[PDB]
Amino acid sequence: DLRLHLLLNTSVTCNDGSPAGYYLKESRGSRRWLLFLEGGWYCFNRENCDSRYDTMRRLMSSRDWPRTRTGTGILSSQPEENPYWWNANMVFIPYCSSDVWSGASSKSEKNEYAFMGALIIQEVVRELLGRGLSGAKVLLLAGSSAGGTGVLLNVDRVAEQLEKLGYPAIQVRGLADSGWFLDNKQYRHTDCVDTITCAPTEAIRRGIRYWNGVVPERCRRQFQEGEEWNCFFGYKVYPTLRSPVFVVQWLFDEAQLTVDNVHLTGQPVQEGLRLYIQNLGRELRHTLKDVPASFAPACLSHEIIIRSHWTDVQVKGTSLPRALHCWDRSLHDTPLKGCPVHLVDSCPWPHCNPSCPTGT
Ligand SMILES: CC(=O)N1CC2(CCC2)c2c(F)cccc21
Ligand SMILES: *[C@@H]1O[C@H](CO)[C@@H](O)[C@H](O)[C@H]1NC(C)=O
Repeated sequence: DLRLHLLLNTSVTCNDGSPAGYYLKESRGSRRWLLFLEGGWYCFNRENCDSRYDTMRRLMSSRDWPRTRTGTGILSSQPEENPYWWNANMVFIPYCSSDVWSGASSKSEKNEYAFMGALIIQEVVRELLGRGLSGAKVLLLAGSSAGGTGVLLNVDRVAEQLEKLGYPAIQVRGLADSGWFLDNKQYRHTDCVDTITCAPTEAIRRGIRYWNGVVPERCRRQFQEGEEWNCFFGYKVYPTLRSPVFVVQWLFDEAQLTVDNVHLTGQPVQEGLRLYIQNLGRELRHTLKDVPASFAPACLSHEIIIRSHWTDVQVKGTSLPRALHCWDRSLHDTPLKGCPVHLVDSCPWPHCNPSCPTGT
């Protein structure tokens, strides 16, 4: 189990002003630290945030958080479940800011909600330094879904923070799971008039203003004022990043398909939708061509790294825990024989890879 710690700096809050926090399981004698960012969509205006507060309140408030959580997948401490980093110091950072981990805005007379995702990460790192993180050799900032995009938005800021605090020896790396989205054409198009019809580009554009969202500096300088939404799209922000980032992305991610207005039921897929889906997988594969550390199976699914059976999926015969281990070796101070780090499926239809999650 990982034990809850509410932030000692109570100015760093979840959406409703309750303190943010983190769950921690220490591993004495390990200098590896895994900080995992939870996902869970986002909200971008008063109405849709109010709705989220009614029925997804744990994503907006710490008032009902349990005092412990069980580490699963890459957060498991059992080598049977986590071949990669079972002995690491484990941190699970709950997502309670609804801002894709980008916000830097407090609740105030002008703001019904606080959007502090970027500051929560910084404050967790700061408070962990006194709990052993000061001795770390590697800090892996990982995350799934909105948390995976949060890795892309925050990994270099964590690196800068540690450098400015006087810890230049801690190697900061990112692991972005299911947070690599395409600003592609939707299969069916709706004008952004409400929440359900608003495409991610426009919803993120509105969110950034509502959250006071922040993006990595080099990406911000490329796209400039009013265009920072571009930095929420992995293929655009990734080339601007300096920290090593391993990208995990299903080629047919269910959240990507949802925002594309694709809803697979059971009837035969006809030609237009068949071509749409195949083109989506091809475009995703294309965006990963120059990403040297990546794991992209041809499956219709969503998230991987904290699932208990995350070890099952393989690309070209290599599992994700193995690929991550090979990534670790590649970052020791030329490719490795039989230890690949770039694993992208080439087959063109969901479940053409036999190791895809069953959905059972
Ligand atoms: C499914 C999808 O296109 N997006 C867009 C975005 C903004 C760039 C990543 C996102 C999140 F930040 C969290 C959940 C879904 C999504
Ligand atoms: C608490 O966090 C805020 C926001 O990041 C920061 O401005 C402030 O200095 C912090 N307070 C302390 C005592 O560290």
